[PDB]
Amino acid sequence: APQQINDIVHRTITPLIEQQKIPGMAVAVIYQGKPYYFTWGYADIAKKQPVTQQTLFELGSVSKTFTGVLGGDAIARGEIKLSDPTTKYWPELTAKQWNGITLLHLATYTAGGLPLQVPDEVKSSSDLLRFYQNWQPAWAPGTQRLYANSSIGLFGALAVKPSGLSFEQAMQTRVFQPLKLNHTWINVPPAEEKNYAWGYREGKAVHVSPGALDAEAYGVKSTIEDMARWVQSNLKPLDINEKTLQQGIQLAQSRYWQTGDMYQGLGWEMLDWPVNPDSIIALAARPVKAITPPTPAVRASWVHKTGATGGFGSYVAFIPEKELGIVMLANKNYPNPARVDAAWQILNALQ
Repeated sequence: APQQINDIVHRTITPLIEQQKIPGMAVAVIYQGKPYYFTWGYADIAKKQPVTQQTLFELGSVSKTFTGVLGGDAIARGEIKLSDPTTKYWPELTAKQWNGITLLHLATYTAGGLPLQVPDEVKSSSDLLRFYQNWQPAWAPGTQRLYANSSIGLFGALAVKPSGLSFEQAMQTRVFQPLKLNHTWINVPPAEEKNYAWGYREGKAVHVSPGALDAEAYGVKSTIEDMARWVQSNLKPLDINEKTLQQGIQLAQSRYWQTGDMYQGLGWEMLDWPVNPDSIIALAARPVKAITPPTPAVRASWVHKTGATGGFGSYVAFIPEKELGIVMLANKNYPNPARVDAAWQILNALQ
């Protein structure tokens, strides 16, 4: 890499790894559109396997960016509309609280307090229906944001219904394959296990457990190379040949709601750039202001998403107007502020 990139990345990341006791980490910097890769430490401590550019990490909630884009693609295809009632795609959802809750609300965590987690006890399709039928909103739709797997997770599941495909099949065919993300998986195949890092939680090697709506909310695994390509694709959607996918990416970066300095997209979250680094809790309820109509993707944005599983911590941030971005994948779930601080140090130095 150019020495400037080499130096700021190493001088930022090495101390981070030391301070947070991160076993293994991969970083990609996208600079003037080109990717530069860095790796440290161990994918598997016990087996002494190093992190490489082919190592798979659990993205955790960074998966929601894929879900948002897949949903965007389904909108572009005319298969769904964000203004559609949820009940249009799940008629069995007959309980009265669902009147007025749209796909937009599900996608953007504004349905009225859907909970962060789908309970472990919810497994079958019948269990899932029961759960949503019994849920009692605390708030009217479109008034408060509460970040929630059960919200965007349901959005993802419903968004693919008209397609006839499973969520996984839709994601593969419509998102992963066209973008050549050939080492990105909802379910890691046996052939790829050699490259699947272990996560570390309290010193124990762990992988994400199966759960309802896992694929949709937190279940993607990917390499640093594929994630760099994901950032490139989101930085420059116009280079994407597939029309509805190009559109879907644009829709996911539209600004639907504002809370403080942040704007909610589909999966992605955005702030105006330049962004006060200080501007970038188990449950955090915030009133939202509707952006009527949503602002199309603003190039002068800090666009980002954090993600965690029990054993992994991921972060992606990019600035379209600067053709600049970063992916940080680690096999420990370390504090979000440390992720953002490191990303900002690096991108600020390069912009």
